[PDB]
Amino acid sequence: GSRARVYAEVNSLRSREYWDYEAHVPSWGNQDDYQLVRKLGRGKYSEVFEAINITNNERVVVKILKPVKKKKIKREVKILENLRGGTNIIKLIDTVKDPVSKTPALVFEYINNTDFKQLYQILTDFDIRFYMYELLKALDYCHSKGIMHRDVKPHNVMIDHQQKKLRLIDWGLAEFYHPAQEYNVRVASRYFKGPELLVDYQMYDYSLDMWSLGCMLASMIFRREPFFHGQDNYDQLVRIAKVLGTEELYGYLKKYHIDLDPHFNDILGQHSRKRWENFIHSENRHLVSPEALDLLDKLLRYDHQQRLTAKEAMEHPYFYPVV
Amino acid sequence: GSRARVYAEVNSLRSREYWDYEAHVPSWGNQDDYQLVRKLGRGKYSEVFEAINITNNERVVVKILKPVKKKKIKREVKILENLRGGTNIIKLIDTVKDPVSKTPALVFEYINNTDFKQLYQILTDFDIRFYMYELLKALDYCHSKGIMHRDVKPHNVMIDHQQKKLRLIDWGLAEFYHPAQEYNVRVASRYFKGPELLVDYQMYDYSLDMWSLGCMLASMIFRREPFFHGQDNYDQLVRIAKVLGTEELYGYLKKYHIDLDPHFNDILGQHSRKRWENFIHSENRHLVSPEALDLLDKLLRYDHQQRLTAKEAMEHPYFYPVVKEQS
Ligand SMILES: Nc1nc2c(ncn2[C@@H]2O[C@H](COP(=O)(O)OP(=O)(O)NP(=O)(O)O)[C@@H](O)[C@H]2O)c(=O)[nH]1
Ligand SMILES: [Mg+2]
Ligand SMILES: [Mg+2]
Ligand SMILES: [Mg+2]
Repeated sequence: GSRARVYAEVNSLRSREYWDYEAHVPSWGNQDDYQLVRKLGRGKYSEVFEAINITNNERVVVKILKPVKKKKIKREVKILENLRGGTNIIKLIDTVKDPVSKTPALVFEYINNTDFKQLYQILTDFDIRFYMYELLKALDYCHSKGIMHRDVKPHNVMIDHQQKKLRLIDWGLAEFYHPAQEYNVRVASRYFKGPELLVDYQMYDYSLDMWSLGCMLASMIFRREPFFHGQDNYDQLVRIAKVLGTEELYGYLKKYHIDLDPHFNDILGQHSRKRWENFIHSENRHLVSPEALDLLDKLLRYDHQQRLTAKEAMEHPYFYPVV
Repeated sequence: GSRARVYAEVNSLRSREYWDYEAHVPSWGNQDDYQLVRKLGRGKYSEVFEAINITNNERVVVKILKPVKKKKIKREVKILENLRGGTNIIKLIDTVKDPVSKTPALVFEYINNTDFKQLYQILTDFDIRFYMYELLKALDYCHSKGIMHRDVKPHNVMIDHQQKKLRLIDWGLAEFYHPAQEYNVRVASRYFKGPELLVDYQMYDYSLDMWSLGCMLASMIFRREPFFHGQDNYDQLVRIAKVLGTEELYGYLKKYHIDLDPHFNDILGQHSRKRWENFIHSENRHLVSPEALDLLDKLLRYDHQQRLTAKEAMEHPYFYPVVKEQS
């Protein structure tokens, strides 16, 4: 088995109503209070609009939830309510339904995001440190609140680059951490899935988010986006092993008594561990530093229990200029 | 427009007589060489008998072609001849007739089939992997020979479960693929019709057969047979949309400039894309694996161009247990 090194017991120390989301009962308002002005984006679970609340003329975001089970809606809503006011966590403002279709929708505060494909190519070293530190504040907060995000990726991190403002959004895959609990491995986007998910290890914890955050750090400093570009869920593990090494993979499997599906033995091959300096070239040298590589090496580890916690990462020398 | 991602130009690179089935000229022998031991079944243009060839004692199957337009007889014969020797394709032994009645018939190798209704209730995980891989060999072969089967379904897959033998049979609807050609959407059997057929998209290709093979895989691992059980061609699409989702369907229609029959507006509704894990329960858990669902997800897709090819499917980890034992 395995347990989180930090915040393991926090949910058991809280009232049951805090984490018993199935018992939560949203109050569904009328979406006709909201004028849908502009399509801001979309995801696997919703279409997202810039909206105006017609009663107070406040600009907001309305995420219309594609059909889905009520237990999943209760989970996302309760998590958002528990995290309301947390540093750099998107604020849930309202839960509404269209009066005719009855389709549910979540109303959030509005952030003027710059699309990451365009933003990431103009970031400086200092900018990357700044935004990674802001994202870490959000993750340490939710982890301290007993919640794993489970879908950390650039599309779920909103950044207003002119106001230096960041919000971690899209808590639809988030889940409460309880020690010993076995979780669904079908979470996160392929490129950001931790090795624990790709080898079907279900007793994971907040450290899954730190893998995803290291994936983002690597893409930002090295400019290879996504950094681990698997062609499918099996090749995803291969892409990781070609960097971290195969002997190190087997050591992790052995430690947690994980049986790797036999099909993997051929496609994995044998790969030495690579020095992170190997990914530096003329197009990214001005974003890479020894301190960035040290932090990266301590996040992208097979063993989830040895990865830095969010708070440990925040104390790393890479962030001294932004503390 | 649309084109097959593989084997698109193959027929143009062959002699015209390869695909110009209209000009094919069969050689019709005497059916008196074959004794008829038992009628096994019958289709729309057929009457099928387990038989023995008197000149060599070999057991065979005699399919008496009912009177159809001669052009469609030449198509099936010419396709069967081109696929002779192909892996897991039923072998055409001869083309025979009666001296005075002129009724044509085809002679095939015999297969001691177990009806899929009994068989599928006793297959193991490895057995499904094994038989689906053998069928993929037949589909990759025929696709590589420029041919779409267009009627893949359990009834046209013969499995000898004792000698572990599989043959893809009934080629009367198969056609030759030529890029840009628009084909009749009235092919396949309702439960195995790809979305392209149900929405009248005629510029389809070999990927049609891959939809049909995903339908078979789904029914074998989940034990919901047929997996998509429509009561007619309209409801067939509704059954698919209840699984793959409606916004996914409209994106596909929008990509290929497909406009729906107005009747669909009242029956399709709104459905989210379902996770394949939703279909697992205690009666099929022993046949489902993460690898099985990964492969299924990549076969049952609206966009025919995005489905895996036969060769791609053969490389999937779901078949790793099958590829290594055959080595
Ligand atoms: N400009 C702006 N865009 C937003 C805001 N919130 C969400 N979006 C856009 O709409 C996208 C979808 O929002 P999200 O909460 O992730 O919905 P989802 O269906 O859960 N997406 P996923 O597939 O990742 O699960 C986001 O990636 C983003 O581009 C916002 O506050 N401001
Ligand atoms: Mg998202
Ligand atoms: Mg989401
Ligand atoms: Mg038939």
